[PDB]
Amino acid sequence: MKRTPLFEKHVELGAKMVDFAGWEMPLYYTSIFEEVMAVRKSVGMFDVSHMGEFLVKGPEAVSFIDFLITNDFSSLPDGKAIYSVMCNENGGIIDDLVVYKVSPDEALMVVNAANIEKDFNWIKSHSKNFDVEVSNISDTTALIAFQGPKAQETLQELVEDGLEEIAYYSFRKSIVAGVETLVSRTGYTGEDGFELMLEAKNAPKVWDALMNLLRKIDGRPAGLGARDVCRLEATYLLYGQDMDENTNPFEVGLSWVVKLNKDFVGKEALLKAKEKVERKLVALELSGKRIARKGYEVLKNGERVGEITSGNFSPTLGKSIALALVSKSVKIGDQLGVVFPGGKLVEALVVKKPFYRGSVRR
Ligand SMILES: Nc1nc2c(c(=O)[nH]1)N[C@@H](CNc1ccc(C(=O)N[C@@H](CCC(=O)O)C(=O)O)cc1)CN2
Repeated sequence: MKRTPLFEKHVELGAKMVDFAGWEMPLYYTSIFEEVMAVRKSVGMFDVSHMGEFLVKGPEAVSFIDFLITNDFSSLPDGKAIYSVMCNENGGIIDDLVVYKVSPDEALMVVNAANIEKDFNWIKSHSKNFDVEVSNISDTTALIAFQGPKAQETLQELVEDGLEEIAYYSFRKSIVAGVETLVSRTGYTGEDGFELMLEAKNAPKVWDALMNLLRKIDGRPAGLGARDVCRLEATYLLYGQDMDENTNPFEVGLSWVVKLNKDFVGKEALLKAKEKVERKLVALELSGKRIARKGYEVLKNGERVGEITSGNFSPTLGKSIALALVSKSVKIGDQLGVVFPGGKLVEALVVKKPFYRGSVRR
């Protein structure tokens, strides 16, 4: 498996490893529940260096990104980031990501681990008519997510500039524990928090410095297990599970990141699509302690209406929760059925999204 520059720290911390997207990563250190609670109560530090970072440099950096992503990057001002999706010619979703508008001549794209290759190949094969140079800097870049309601007050004493001045989905180059670091007020938890992008070689010392602070305010380093529970609770999508090239943004509740008034790949296909939105992604709350897995059929009074995309147990709500891609006719309040292995039916209630929202801003 692949190992991030923090692998050794995770091993010395006694974490249980799991194979995620080809990477040897920590599922949890102590326990998934405990780590989710650190995120929900104080702060949870995540090693997310398995994700990829692409660099776009050149006079037409803005318009290139604007051509590739569904969201409006052309209007973003320096130091602003934007969550978006990338579609193919048919409106299918290649990946979801975050792009940073450093300046008119430079942007940073951060994508999902399992899609680094596919994304980079797709991005590079579309640079031809743009005055830009695209490069993958993943191999030497690390990324750390410091999430939690106490994240800011805790991280601050190691950062040279005022964190308070960084607005939600905004970033700024700064020094953290003595090293050049891009600090953005972003996250995948639904709580307030930050993401620290830095040179892989400096990851160990930044992580060690931060760990010293965590023990002091009762925080915890957190694994992918907690990362998955927190994002599902926050109701953020997971590419490959809740969406893929066989779903368009409209079917998975991401219409808001699609601006049809500008030009981009998949635009024409999306115009037609939005006129016929037949599927939707709904939030379910199941009876029992069993966890639904992707692919389980979802029924309504005996008739199939879709399938599970993501499942997990929410300690915050104390319920088995899940996301499901179902027919347009499914409504909030419906009593559905999830078929578990062996035809075992499990009741589920369609509830309003998102399941939970913490201290995350804006
Ligand atoms: N760097 C960064 N980049 C990433 C991820 C990350 O983990 N951090 N993970 C993948 C993308 N997944 C998401 C999904 C949702 C959000 C998110 O934050 N959503 C808010 C956005 C609000 C807004 O833009 O105003 C919401 O309410 O829907 C962030 C990353 C790929 N790139």
